[PDB]
Amino acid sequence: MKELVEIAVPENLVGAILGKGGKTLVEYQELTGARIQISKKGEFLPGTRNRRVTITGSPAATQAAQYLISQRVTYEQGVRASNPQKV
RNA sequence: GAGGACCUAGAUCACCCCUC
Repeated sequence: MKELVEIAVPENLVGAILGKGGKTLVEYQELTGARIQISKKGEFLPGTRNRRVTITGSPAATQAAQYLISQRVTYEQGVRASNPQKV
């Protein structure tokens, strides 16, 4: 556990942790007490289309935050790998 | 808070910044 954790979340997947108007992101912050900061649009890790997600706070809060987010991204991937994409 | 900027083939953009 550290006070600042970073994850790289594919761009087409980042909106899942942001949510409508950012209401999900805000939710995870209220629930964990940690601050989640996502890179600005168009800003990705070099040589990729992954947005940088920066989590900060107490070690316990940054770890819960990092876990719920990754869990959230992993949940999404599954649903997207099982179900048909609406268009 | 609300406009805006910044990116958008689809798969959510808060925070920061600007204006009030």
